[PDB]
Amino acid sequence: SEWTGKSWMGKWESTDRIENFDAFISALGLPLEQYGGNHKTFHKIWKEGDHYHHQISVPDKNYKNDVNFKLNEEGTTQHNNTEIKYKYTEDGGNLKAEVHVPSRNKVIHDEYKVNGDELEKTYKVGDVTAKRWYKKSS
Ligand SMILES: [Cl-]
Ligand SMILES: [Mg+2]
Ligand SMILES: [Zn+2]
Repeated sequence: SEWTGKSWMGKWESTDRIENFDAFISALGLPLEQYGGNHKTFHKIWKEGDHYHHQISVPDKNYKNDVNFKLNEEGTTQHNNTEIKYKYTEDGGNLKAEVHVPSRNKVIHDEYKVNGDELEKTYKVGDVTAKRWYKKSS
C-alpha cells in the first residue's frame, strides 16, 4: 500500500462546506429524506501495486464501499442492487470518474481536485452541479 504519489491519494473527511448538494441528489432521483444533508463522509484512496482502492464510508448511514480501480479501465460496483459502471481517469493532477447508472439512464461526473490540504469534490449530472469540500483526516 502506497498513500502518496498523487495529490488525491490519502484519507479525506467531509467538512461543513457543501454547495447545491440537495439539487444534485434530487436530480439523481434519490429521496432527500435519506440522502440529503451533510453527513460525515470519508474518502480513502491508496495504491496497491497495479491498482488503486477507493473506500467511501458514511458511518451515520452504515455505508462502506471499497472500489477497486485501474486508471483508464472500466469497473463495476453495486449499490443495493443498482449496478454502477465507472471509469477513473487523471486530468493532469486531478482525478475524475465517469459513472453510468444504466437502470436509471443516468451519467454522473465526479471530480476530485486538491487545492492543497483540502480536496474539492464536484458532482455533476446533466446541467446540475454540486460541490463538497474535504480535509485531510486527523
Ligand atoms: Cl450510455
Ligand atoms: Mg464524498
Ligand atoms: Zn461524461
